[PDB]
Amino acid sequence: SFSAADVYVPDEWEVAREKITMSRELGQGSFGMVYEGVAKGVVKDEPETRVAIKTVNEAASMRERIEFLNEASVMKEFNCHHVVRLLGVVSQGQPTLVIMELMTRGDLKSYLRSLRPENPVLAPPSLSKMIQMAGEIADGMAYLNANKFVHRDLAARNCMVAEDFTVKIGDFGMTRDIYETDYYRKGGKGLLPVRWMSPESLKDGVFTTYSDVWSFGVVLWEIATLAEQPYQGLSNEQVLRFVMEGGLLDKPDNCPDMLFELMRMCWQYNPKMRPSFLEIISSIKEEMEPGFREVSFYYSEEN
Ligand SMILES: O=C1NC(=O)c2ccc(Br)cc2/C1=C/Nc1ccc(CN2CCCC2)cc1
Repeated sequence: SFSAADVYVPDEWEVAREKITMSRELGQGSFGMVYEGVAKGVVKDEPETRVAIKTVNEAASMRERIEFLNEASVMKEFNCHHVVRLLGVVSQGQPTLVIMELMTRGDLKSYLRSLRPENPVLAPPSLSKMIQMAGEIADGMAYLNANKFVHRDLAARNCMVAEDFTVKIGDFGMTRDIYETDYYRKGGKGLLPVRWMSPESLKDGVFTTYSDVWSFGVVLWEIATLAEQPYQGLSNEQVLRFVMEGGLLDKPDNCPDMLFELMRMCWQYNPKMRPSFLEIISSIKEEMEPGFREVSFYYSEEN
């Protein structure tokens, strides 16, 4: 029958329900369960594609379904190798489906934790692997900022790891369009976690590409800690005061000197003294693996 999915998503993003088969639960998303599946005929030149399936049930408020659909509309536009791709929507039935790119190794945070010595194919990353993760994440962020978007929520848990270990930005629920103004000021109650927020965001609810760079600094820290909680030993309220007044995370034990210096540049108190993601990628480009030049935003005509 007739519902929000008939109205809020263009019919040319539509994909037939019978081209979709669901296989198992992947995890809880922000609107419903996420599943793994196979899509017959949704990717270019590929007969079948393994996919992630997001659902919203018939028994979900119209309000949340509209939010689900709007959130999909935003992602529609993002086509970058380091951003998880939206492949289409199944609107003509129930439950409503959004078909995503499958990232077989899940979210970066719990992937990093799985690397801790406490699977023959899982070992703590070398400096070289960490640089790769860094450039790939920075690339996807360069891409966003270039299309005049602020993520507002960069963190390991919001990145995903592919089968070949490629890392991509994977959650966009909090992104804001900053064409024209170059900042987003939060009016009222916000739900972003304090331990990933810039000093200026904490103080005035201001968000820019600079505050995204701050968060990037924090995910570097997560990579170097195999995903420990930032500012452990402080409560959320103590993090707010610590970070707002210029406090910084300590260099992780055994952390490559290079990585920590990069964090320090990201954690400049004055947002304007931070590097851009383009500058970050530029400083480590010769350490990226060969395939980067053919797939990144960095070496694209867009850039
Ligand atoms: O692949 C995925 N793509 C998405 O767009 C997505 C969006 C929201 C949510 Br919640 C999940 C996904 C998604 C998830 N992939 C995903 C893949 C595997 C697993 C389970 N394994 C256990 C240890 C290694 C991994 C969990 C999540």
